[PDB]
Amino acid sequence: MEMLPNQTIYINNLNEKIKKEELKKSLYAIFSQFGQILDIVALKTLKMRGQAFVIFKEIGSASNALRTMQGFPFYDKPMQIAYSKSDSDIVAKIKGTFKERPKK
Repeated sequence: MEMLPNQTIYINNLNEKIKKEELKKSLYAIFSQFGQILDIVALKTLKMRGQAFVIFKEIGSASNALRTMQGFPFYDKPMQIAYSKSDSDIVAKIKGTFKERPKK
């Protein structure tokens, strides 16, 4: 398994205690050392406490950050990361579950 370049990466095993602000600072503190971030998206709601997205300078820099930080103990949990546009948001869009009701 090897990732493919995309300007955005998706993170899905953050320690859920981490606030949006703490995620933002920790990404700026460490993940920018591995490619320079351009933008960050997480939320204080539980649905984005273990999960985040982050947009990088260039697709190669995004790839470098992703692969280097994959499995890294960024907190008391090893990170799990993928490149965007091959991640749960697009999977939910093609399933419809992004916006469809579970039943009518």
